[PDB]
Amino acid sequence: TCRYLFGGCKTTADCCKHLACRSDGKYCAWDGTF
Repeated sequence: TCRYLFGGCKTTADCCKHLACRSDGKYCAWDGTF
């Protein structure tokens, strides 16, 4: 269970396997890909 880009998050572990909860607005956003 996770969220996607701009997903209201409080931590990086709160997003999916690609997003990154950035502290700049507590939002999950992925960066590039693997």
